Amino acid sequence: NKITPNLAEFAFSLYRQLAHQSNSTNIFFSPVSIATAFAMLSLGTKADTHDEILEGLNFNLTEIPEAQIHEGFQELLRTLNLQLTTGNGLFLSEGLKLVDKFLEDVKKLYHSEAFTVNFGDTEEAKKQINDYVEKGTQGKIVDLVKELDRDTVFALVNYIFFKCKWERPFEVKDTEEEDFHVDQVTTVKVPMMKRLGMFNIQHCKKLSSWVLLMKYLGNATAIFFLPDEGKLQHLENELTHDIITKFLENEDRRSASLHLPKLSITGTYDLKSVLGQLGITKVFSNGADLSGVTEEAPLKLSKAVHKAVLTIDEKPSIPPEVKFNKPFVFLMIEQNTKSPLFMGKVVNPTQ
Repeated sequence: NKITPNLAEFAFSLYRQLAHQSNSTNIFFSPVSIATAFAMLSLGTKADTHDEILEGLNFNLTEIPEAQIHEGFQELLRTLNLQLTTGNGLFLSEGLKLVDKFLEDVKKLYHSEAFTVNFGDTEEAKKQINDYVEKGTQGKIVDLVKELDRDTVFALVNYIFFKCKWERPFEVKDTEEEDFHVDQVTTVKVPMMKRLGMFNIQHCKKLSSWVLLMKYLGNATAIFFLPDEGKLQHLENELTHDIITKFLENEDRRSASLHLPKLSITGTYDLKSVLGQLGITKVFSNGADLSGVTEEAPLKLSKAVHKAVLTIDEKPSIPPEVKFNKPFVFLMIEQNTKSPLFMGKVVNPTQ
């Protein structure tokens, strides 16, 4: 896909930014869902506001036409509907003369929903937004938005929930509690899945990590990066889209004793500050050019929140014993487009 190299580097730049909030916190987000949410938002923006959004998503505006950018997200969204739940909620103040052109493209191209709410009642508007998140995933995510500004007129919520089955399941009788070294001294107890068999697992000398690829029931592939002792940040700095491609084409099977933790992690992020570090600020300020959304009315994106939820469960010489019992990076790749559906780091499964 013409945007997959751009999405992959946006994913890594976003991950590197979140990893600079230090080590001991579980990172998990969907680069596809965030990039799709703001590419869709760009349809209502113009001038510098429009350019910052696409530049912040790692699109060189002097090298790729915007029609290809929105076409790139067109096919990527055409693929996603796998056991994946995703949606975008645009919440605008009641009494705003919305531009019908933007509302049609939001549903037609990105399958996103726009709502009218009374932000003059901050507590109730927050409840209305969280109910859409709660109902949209059938209770999976509750009370997403925790605060709202007093001057809010426009809020964007992007959610994604993933709990899918492996193609090759683990046997539940094997799952047992093991040690998870969060660092060299702390340790914690975690339910660990285990299986002996042939895996697409290899040890990479460049990354200094074990790399495991496992295929999903659907168009998804999970890549697990288990770093060597003291090589976690080395893993984070040497990750490129090219290395992901070299692993997805490699088809070397090999036997191992895999210990993979059963875990359920969630990620919550305020995109206003996180995407501000990538240069997307004008849309969050009073000078925003949102004339594509409402024509004769000033508008700005007061609140933008992302929430991603994951659930991992079961569903001839001496083989190596590869145990994911210490902090490790992982990456979910959409099989068709080779785009990163999810990326994150697991420092503590219990959290």
